[PDB]
Amino acid sequence: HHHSQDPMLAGVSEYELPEDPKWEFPRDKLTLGKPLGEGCFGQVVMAEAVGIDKDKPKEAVTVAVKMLKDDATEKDLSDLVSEMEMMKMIGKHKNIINLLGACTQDGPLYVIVEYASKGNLREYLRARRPPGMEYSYVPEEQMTFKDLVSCTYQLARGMEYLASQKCIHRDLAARNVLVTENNVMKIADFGLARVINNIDYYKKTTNGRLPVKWMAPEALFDRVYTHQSDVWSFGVLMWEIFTLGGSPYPGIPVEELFKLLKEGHRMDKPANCTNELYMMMRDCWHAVPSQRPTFKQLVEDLDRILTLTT
Ligand SMILES: *CCC(=O)N1CC[C@H](n2nc(C#Cc3cc(OC)cc(OC)c3)c3c(N)ncnc32)C1
Repeated sequence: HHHSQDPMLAGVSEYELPEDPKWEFPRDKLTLGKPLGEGCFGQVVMAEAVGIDKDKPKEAVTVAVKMLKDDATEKDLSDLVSEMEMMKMIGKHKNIINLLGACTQDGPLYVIVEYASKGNLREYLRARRPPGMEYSYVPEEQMTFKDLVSCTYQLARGMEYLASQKCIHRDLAARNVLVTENNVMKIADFGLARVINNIDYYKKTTNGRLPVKWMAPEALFDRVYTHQSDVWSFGVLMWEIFTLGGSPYPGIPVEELFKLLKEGHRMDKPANCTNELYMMMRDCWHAVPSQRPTFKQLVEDLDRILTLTT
């Protein structure tokens, strides 16, 4: 209840955006809270939004608010506005992080999206590992095989939707998946139409990730990003899930990786994986993009296995 809720006027604010009343959320009903992790494009913070849910208009809801740093550039603003406008176009699905609203007027740009209490899939899985795997300080919340299949099936449904809405993710991985209070799998950073300079697929990111380990060959060499290149990434995502937060091509330097994939070597079958499920992973990792399965096929396959295990 500080000066984040206090309106900004004409003659102080640095930029003016256009308002869409359908999407606009009033600043005085938004209460900014604890910041959610460092890194990625801009800042994300927890907040309480009163009446953001039209199914409970008098009830305050916990939301995540994406915003710009105080040293952000004209392009950083443009890139955030484009991400917002693309999420409006792509529309809503259960298994993606959804645009709830925006504060575009009377101060800095806030983009309000669904809050996921259980955090990202990697940290969610690692925490819910059984005894016998690397863990550090709930037994009821421990994962079963059915839960790993269910989790995979949900993310396939999500990607089927994004793909049907002409959306190419380009960075599908466990770190860009979030898990809600009711264990719903939601895909994140899917709106990013961002162009990047200063590329380095050898140097590790802030939290030690090498995003090249999720990239399809044609995405690396030719910078060709399609729905089929997303399917390769979904393959590596499947590995992450069935290793319960396993780091792909573990201990393999980036140089060796390119040579390894060229020679036709892929990652080994995880312990918790079935032969049927591993053949799905290996189908995703076909060198030829057109020989990979579509997300429509992955959903139908995973729906079949999920009804069987149950
Ligand atoms: C950006 C820093 C980061 O990666 N975090 C991971 C965990 C934590 N965290 N981030 C989000 C988010 C988000 C988000 C924002 C936008 O802005 C338009 C779009 C989007 O999908 C397209 C996703 C978190 C949420 N929602 N809940 C909990 N932790 C979150 C920081």
